[PDB]
Amino acid sequence: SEEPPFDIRALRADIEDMISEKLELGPSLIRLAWHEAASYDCFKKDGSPNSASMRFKPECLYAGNKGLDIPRKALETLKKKYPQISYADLWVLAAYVAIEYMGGPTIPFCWGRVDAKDGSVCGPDGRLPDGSKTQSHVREVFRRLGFNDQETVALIGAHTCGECHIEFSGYHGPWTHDKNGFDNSFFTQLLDEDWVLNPKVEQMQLMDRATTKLMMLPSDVCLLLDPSYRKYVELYAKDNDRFNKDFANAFKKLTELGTRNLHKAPA
Ligand code: HEM
Ligand SMILES: [Ca+2]
Ligand SMILES: [K+]
Repeated sequence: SEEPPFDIRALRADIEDMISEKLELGPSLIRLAWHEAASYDCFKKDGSPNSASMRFKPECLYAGNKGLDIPRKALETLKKKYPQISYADLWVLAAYVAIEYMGGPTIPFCWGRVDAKDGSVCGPDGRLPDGSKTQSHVREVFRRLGFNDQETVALIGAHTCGECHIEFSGYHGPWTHDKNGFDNSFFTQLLDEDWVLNPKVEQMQLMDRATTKLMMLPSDVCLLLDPSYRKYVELYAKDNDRFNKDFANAFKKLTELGTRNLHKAPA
C-alpha cells in the first residue's frame, strides 16, 4: 500500500526470468538473504543485518559466506537496471521471489532497507552457524538472533531446496529429492529416513539408507535429537500448510531484523 520508487512488478518478473535460466540460483538467493541477516546480535544490537553489509570485506570473506559472490554478482545486472532499489532490498526481494517461484509461500514484502556505506558496520566472524555442530550451538545462534525454537526449526526448513557444494562448505549434495521445490519435504525426509554415515565425504555428513542420494548435516539431525526441536520437525513434516505459514512469518522476521522505517509494498 505504498509504491516503492522502483518498478517492483517489472523487477519481480526479471528475477523470475533470471532464475528460469539458472534454477540453482533460486536456493543461493535465499542463502544470500539469510546470511546477510544472520550477522545480527539482538542483545548487542549490532552486526548490520539486512544492509547488504556482506558486500564488504571482511564479512564477504567469512567462511560461512563462501560461494555467496555468485548470487551477489547475478543481482548486479538488476541493480543496474533498477537503480532506485537498495542492494539490501534487492537481496531480500530476490529471496522472496525465489521462495514463491519454487512453490513456497508468498511473503509480504516491505521495502526501504538502507545499504551499509562502508565495512566499519560489519560484525565479527563466528556469527554464522556451523553445520558440523549440533543443538547446543544451533540454539545459541538462533537465541542470539532473537528466535524461539519454533522459529528456528521453521527457518532451517529452507534446506528443502538447494544443495551443498564441496568447494563452498565441504559438504556435498541436496537434502531432498526435489532441490527445486519449496515445501515441508526436509522435515519429511529427516523424520522418515534412516540416516547413515556417508563413507566418502571427508567432512562428516549423513545419507539416507533408502537411496543414498539425500544428505543431512549434523546441524540438521540435531533437530531430531533435541526433544524441543523434534516437536516442530514433527509438526511441519505432517502439516505443510502450517510449515508455509510459519516459514513465511519467520523469514519475514529474519529479513526485517535490525531494520527501521520500512514500507509495505503492494501485493
Ligand atoms: C543451523 C543453521 C544452518 C546451518 C548450520 C546451515 C548450513 C548450510 C550449509 C553447510 C550449506 C551448504 C552451502 C554450500 O556448500 O553451498 C547451506 C546451504 C543452504 N542454506 Fe543453510 N544452514 C542453516 C540454516 C539455514 C537457514 C535458516 C536458511 C534460510 C532460511 C538456509 C538456507 C540455505 C539454502 C537455501 C541453501 C542452499 C544454497 C544453494 O543451493 O546454493 N539455511 N546451509
Ligand atoms: Ca550483514
Ligand atoms: K524439496
